[PDB]
Order: sequence, then structure tokens, then C-alpha cells
Amino acid sequence: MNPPPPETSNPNKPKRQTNQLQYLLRVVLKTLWKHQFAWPFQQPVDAVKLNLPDYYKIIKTPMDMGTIKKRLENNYYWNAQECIQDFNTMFTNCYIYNKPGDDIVLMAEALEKLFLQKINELPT
Ligand SMILES: CCn1c2c(c(=O)[nH]c1=O)[C@H](c1ccc(C)cc1)C1=C(CN(CC3CCN(Cc4ccc([N+](=O)[O-])cc4)CC3)C1=O)N2
Ligand code: NA
Repeated sequence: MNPPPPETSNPNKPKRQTNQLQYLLRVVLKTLWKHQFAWPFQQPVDAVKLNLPDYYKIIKTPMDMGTIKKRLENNYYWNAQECIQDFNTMFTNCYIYNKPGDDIVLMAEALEKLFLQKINELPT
């Protein structure tokens, strides 16, 4: 079975709008979302439908760009650091669960290279 997916809204979580967060949504997420390698990462990992039965025995902090996209669009975050941490978690899960040189790890590295490309231009 799959665990419950990460929340994308919470009536008890304080939130802000900042230029850094606008940048993360409009530049970083939108650029990675359209990438030809984005598709494994655009929704929570369905370990049943994808035939990764051990996935959630290993990965205890799931994250994906579909969740991140909705958190940004819903204004879930307080600061840019929280959003970067979610991206970092997504990539980490891929590198931890899969083995070095796995095709999916090669995909994640290309997306991560682009992610860092855009973060290097994050505004003040
Ligand atoms: C980030 C999580 N994640 C992932 C995977 C993983 O390995 N590790 C992870 O962490 C898996 C993975 C993703 C990409 C690549 C290049 C290799 C493996 C993996 C995903 C998504 N998905 C969808 C399909 C599954 C069906 N198809 C074979 C296939 C084709 C056609 C037919 N038909 O025509 O009928 C039948 C069967 C291969 C891909 C995966 O396979 N996510
Ligand atoms: Na911020």
C-alpha cells in the first residue's frame, strides 16, 4: 500500500509570499516541471502501481514535485528554505532508494543540475 501523501495545505501552518518563493515557483519549478526527465517526479511515488514494493520501507520522508508545485501554488511555505528542503528531499530519496548509475538516478542528476543552475540565480 501507499502511505498518505504529504499535505499541500494546512490551516494551522503560517505562510508568506516572498520574491524568493515567487522565484522558486515561476522559475525553478516551472523549468524543472517541463523537463523531459520530470515525469517520474511529478507525483507521489505509487509504490504499488510502479512495482517498487520496498520503496516506503526505505524512504520515510516522501516528496515529489507535484506536492511541491501545489505547496507553492497554495502558498503553503513560510520561506524559500522550506521549499528548497522539499526539492532536496525529493532528490535525496531517489539517490537513497536507487543504486548509483540507475537510469532514474541519471535522470535525477540532470534535473538536479538544472535545479542548482536556477538556485544559483535566486534573488535577494
Ligand atoms: C522517482 C521514483 N522512482 C521511479 C523508478 C525507480 O526505479 N526508482 C524510483 O525511485 C522507476 C523508473 C523510472 C524511470 C526509469 C528510466 C527507470 C525506472 C519508475 C518510476 C515511474 N515508472 C513508470 C514506468 C513503468 C513501466 N515501464 C516499463 C513498461 C513500459 C511499457 C509498458 N507497456 O507498454 O505496456 C509496460 C511496462 C517503465 C517506466 C518507472 O518505471 N519512478
Ligand atoms: Na523567503
